[PDB]
Amino acid sequence: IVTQTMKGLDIQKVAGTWYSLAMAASDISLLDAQSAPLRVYVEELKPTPEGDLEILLQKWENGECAQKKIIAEKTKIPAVFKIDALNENKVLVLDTDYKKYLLFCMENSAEPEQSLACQCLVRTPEVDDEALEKFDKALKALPMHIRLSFNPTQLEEQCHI
Amino acid sequence: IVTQTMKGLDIQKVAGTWYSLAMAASDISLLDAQSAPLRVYVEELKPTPEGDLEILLQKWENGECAQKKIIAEKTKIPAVFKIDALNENKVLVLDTDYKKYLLFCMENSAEPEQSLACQCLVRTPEVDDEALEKFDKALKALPMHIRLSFNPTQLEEQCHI
Ligand SMILES: CC1=C(/C=C/C(C)=C/C=C/C(C)=C\C(=O)O)C(C)(C)CCC1
Ligand SMILES: CC1=C(/C=C/C(C)=C/C=C/C(C)=C\C(=O)O)C(C)(C)CCC1
Repeated sequence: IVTQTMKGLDIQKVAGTWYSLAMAASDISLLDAQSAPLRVYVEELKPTPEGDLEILLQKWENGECAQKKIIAEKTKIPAVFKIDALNENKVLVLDTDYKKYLLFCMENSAEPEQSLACQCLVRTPEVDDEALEKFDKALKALPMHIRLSFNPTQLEEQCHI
Repeated sequence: IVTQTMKGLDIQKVAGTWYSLAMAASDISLLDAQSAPLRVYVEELKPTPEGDLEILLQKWENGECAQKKIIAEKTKIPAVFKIDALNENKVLVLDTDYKKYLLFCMENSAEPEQSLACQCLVRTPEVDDEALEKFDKALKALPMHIRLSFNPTQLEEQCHI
């Protein structure tokens, strides 16, 4: 569904702290509630020597903000990883400069229209218009129906409260 | 995929304590590890007045056994519920006597061959052959490739260690 991947990515380079500045889903319900399925906040990204992608993220669950740790296994394509689970789910890195922003999407494979959410990761808790634009441009073709945006205050808060 | 549902079920009646005596999946990887995707242990089932199905279960995660709480929303069919999440996943109650055992399956809808696990819930931490048989019979048509069985000792242990 996602027809953008960035060429010649250096996954080890996207290691560190990230701020989920914004997010978008193809179905309102994927992000609607606080406990909505794909409403996750990225704490940090750590690539493993083997070239896999460990993701740290907060997630509102059962009444309170819960930390979570995920492993996305590399595949033959550098910018595409698969996180270990049910129904099959692929992570795609669309574009990044390693030091400012990162656009990446997650889709459940088959005919994922009933599965796709993208985020705009930034390094600092500032609103980066330049980044927001590339996000908005990237999603332009994408069949998104919900879009969230967070402010610096919220970004320095657990689960962006 | 699952062509067995039990007629005239009384969901309020399946409330209480349950022991996951055994489990089966259509893909070895759904149950292979300790951290395998569908390797969940049922603590108890609580139906809500509205007719929904709250499931309590343990799950080995990130190195230790974690408690988890799930809500399966009723649908027009009494024995079929949908738990609130990504990729779409349906819970089916195949057969039960409320007081001894419960057979129920979980499948991700579409062409779920890459999605189906069933369990044999019992009320006591004893091995119930009668129950095991109905489980084994029910699964007979089902394309299962992994099957686990737990002993009383394990059943009185968190995450069946
Ligand atoms: C949607 C989405 C992402 C995936 C989140 C996932 C797949 C989290 C895993 C959660 C776990 C294992 C369980 C749970 O939430 O209960 C990532 C950050 C990759 C990219 C931005 C969009
Ligand atoms: C497979 C399976 C079941 C489903 C388990 C589910 C769907 C658990 C939810 C887990 C959560 C929300 C997240 C996680 O594991 O990270 C039930 C007990 C219905 C019936 C027996 C087979």
